Amino acid sequence: AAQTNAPWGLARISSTSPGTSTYYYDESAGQGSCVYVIDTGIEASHPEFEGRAQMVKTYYYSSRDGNGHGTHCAGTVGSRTYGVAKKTQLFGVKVLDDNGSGQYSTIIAGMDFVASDKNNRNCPKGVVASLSLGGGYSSSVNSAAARLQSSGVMVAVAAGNNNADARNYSPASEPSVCTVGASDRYDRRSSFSNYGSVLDIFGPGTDILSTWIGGSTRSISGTSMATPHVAGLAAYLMTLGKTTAASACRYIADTANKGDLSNIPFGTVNLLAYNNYQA
Ligand SMILES: [Ca+2]
Repeated sequence: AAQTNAPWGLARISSTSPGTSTYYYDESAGQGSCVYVIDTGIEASHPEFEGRAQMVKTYYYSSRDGNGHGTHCAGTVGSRTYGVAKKTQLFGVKVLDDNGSGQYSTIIAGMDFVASDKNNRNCPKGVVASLSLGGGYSSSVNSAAARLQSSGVMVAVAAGNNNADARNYSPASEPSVCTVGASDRYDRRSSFSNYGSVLDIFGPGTDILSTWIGGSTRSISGTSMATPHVAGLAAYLMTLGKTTAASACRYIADTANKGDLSNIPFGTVNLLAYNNYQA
C-alpha cells in the first residue's frame, strides 16, 4: 500500500533517504495488535480513529482528553491519515491531567493497570504501550516500566526534551524498555532531544502533524511525538510476525537505518526507525 502526500515522519520511516513524501506499508497495517496510549486521554470520537479507539481507564474526574497531547500521540500510532499502524486497536489510559501533569504514583498505577487489563482484551498479534511522558529519575517509576515490559507488553518511552543525558530521567533511563529520541526532517537530532547510552532508537519528532481535540489537527514537536512512531512500528511488525513484544525493540534497532543522522554525540546510537517495506 502507499499513502501519497503523507506527513514527513511516516514517509521517513518507510525510506532509506530523507525528503520523500510517500508512506509505503503492508496492507495488514497492525490489524490484530493493540496499543495502550498512557497520556492525557484520547478523543475517541475523532473521525480519524474510525471507531478503533476507546478509553479504558481514567485517574481523574473525566476520561476526556482536555489537553490534546494524548490525542496527538494516539493519532501517530494509529489514525487513518496520520498513523503508522492504520488498523490497530487503541486503548486510552488517562494518567495525566488536562494541563499535562501527573504524579508519579498515578503514572505507576496506570502502568500496572495495563499489565493486568491486557489479559481481558483480544489482541492476538500482541500488545504495545506508548509512554510520551517523564520527569526526574525515580527508581520506582523505572521499576514499574520494567514490570510492564516483563508482563509481555512492548514498552516504548520518550527520551525527554532537555538536550541532556537521558540517564537522569524516568522512565527514559530504565534499560529494559525502548527509549526513543527525536529527529527532524533533515535527519538531524532534534535540538531538544535527550541523548546518551540508554537511547535505543530515534524516530521523527520535529513538526509532526497528527490529530487534536475538537476533531482538529495540528503540528507539534517533541520526543513525545517520536515515541508513537516507534510504538506504531512495533505493532505493525508484530502483526506481520517479524518479532514479538519481548524482542521488538532489538529487532527495530537491528533493522534501522544506520549512520544517517547528524549531531549525534559520541556514545549515542545512530539508528533511525525503518519498516523495511518491499513491494
Ligand atoms: Ca533499552
